[PDB]
Amino acid sequence: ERSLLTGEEGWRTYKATGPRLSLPRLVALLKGQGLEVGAVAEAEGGFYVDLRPEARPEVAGLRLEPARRVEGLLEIPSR
Ligand SMILES: [Cl-]
Repeated sequence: ERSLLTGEEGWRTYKATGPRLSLPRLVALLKGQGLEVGAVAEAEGGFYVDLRPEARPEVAGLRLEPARRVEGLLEIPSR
């Protein structure tokens, strides 16, 4: 399983979108849920973030979906 942001083996790229959502706020929440977080990048309509293929994330109030595609990034991905 490989990352769409970095090409890394061992990742699934999710997109994240929510009200009053930013990237640091995204990451804090994810860690707040016990998830291990890889590369992140903000995109034109939201955020991309790598989660473990095994991870089954459930943040209250946020919508988290695996990406089919990566489009309209706003920044280069990094950790
Ligand atoms: Cl499942």
